[PDB]
Amino acid sequence: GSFVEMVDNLRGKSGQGYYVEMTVGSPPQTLNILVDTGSSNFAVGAAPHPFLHRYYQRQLSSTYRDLRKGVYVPYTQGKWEGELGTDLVSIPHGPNVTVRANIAAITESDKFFINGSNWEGILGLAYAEIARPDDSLEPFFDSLVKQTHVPNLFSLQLCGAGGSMIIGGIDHSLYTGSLWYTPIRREWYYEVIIVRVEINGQDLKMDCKEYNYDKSIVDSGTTNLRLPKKVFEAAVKSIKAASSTEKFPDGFWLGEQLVCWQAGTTPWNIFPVISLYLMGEVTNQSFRITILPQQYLRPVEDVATSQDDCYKFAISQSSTGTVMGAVIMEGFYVVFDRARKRIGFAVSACHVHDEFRTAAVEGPFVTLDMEDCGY
Ligand SMILES: C[C@]1(c2cccc(-c3cccnc3)c2)NC(N)=C(c2ccccc2)N1
Repeated sequence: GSFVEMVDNLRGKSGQGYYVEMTVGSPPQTLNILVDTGSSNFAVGAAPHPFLHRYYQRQLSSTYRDLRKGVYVPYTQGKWEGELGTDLVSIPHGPNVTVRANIAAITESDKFFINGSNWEGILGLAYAEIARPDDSLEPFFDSLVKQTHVPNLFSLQLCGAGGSMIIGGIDHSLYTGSLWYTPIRREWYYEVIIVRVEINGQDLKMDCKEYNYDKSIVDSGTTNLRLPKKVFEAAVKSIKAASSTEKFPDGFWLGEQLVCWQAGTTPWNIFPVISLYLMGEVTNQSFRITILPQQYLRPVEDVATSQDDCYKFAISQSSTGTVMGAVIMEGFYVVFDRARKRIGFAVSACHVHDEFRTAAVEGPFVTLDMEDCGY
């Protein structure tokens, strides 16, 4: 099971995340699992629920071992309660291996499972520092590297309208041009540093620590580009100014309401490009990733609205720092090089573009009067 067989192993409908097929237990029970770089638990629905098509049945697995420890994970609004154990885990369209890993068997949940997402669990790919109940609960990826010869690296190619998760290597057929690396600041979330933000090449002209208040992360489990209050307001002001030929409700800018245009007439040209400059591997060198409106204006698939093309503004205000979500990752080949504590970005085969503009990864960029951009 090489990278060739790993290509196109991801699915997922707009705004509901990307999932990979996995097996838990012996005989293997097949489930769809959300690929999440923003969390560190492997947590699977293990009891019936209105939104679950299937769930993990521990009584049917002869390899299951109960850890006699509970886990309670509350979020902003949603939450899940579970029971810890271990069992045999495999990724049928990933590395040709089966490992023993920690599993949080979800017995109760509230606003966690999404109606029609098609996933029954979450694969948290981030570090042990943020694992629940504590850092002593070894994440799946750490177990995989420990128990197999798989190199300490994975890559994500998320595509808009599926994609690929490549474990253990870089698949050179999934990207064009250069791979540019940003250092992983701290191993907890995939924490990175944004050194500059431009909107249609116009610098937001803020102290770069503002872009990373209190952290900046690469999160496949978050849909939007989430921005700290001060940065979000200036980005919205710039986007509204550039798109002034059309006026949208306040609701649109709050990411709550749809903006629709008759099929094939979306005025892409009126919306600006967002450039996120990421800290390079060498002092005061950086590179940028360019985000087109085809990424930040997320299409909302609905048969009832299908005579038009409708979208949600996929940029939102955050109080927990910058979040480079799925809309940001889409179109790029993102390398999570845990072995070298770095994240690589390159233009992917499924990048967004039109006749005038294209998603890009460019560098190097030099700054001479640069402070440290982190908090
Ligand atoms: C656990 C979950 C999560 C749990 C359940 C569903 C999702 C989800 C929802 C919509 C699309 N994709 C994934 C995410 N995964 C991630 N990354 C977050 C998170 C959100 C904001 C900041 C930091 C972390 N929440």
